[PDB]
Amino acid sequence: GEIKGRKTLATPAVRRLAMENNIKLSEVVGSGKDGRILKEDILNYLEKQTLE
Repeated sequence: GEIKGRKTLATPAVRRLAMENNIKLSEVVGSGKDGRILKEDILNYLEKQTLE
């Protein structure tokens, strides 16, 4: 399940944010279409544990 693509669609404040919690931006839940990756996606991602 390797991913090869460093792309993201969101404000410059949302990007660094994910960094504060040691989390990328492409791995976060979203569509990366036109700002799809919003706070609702980040807050929901940082909380959602994707490891098991």
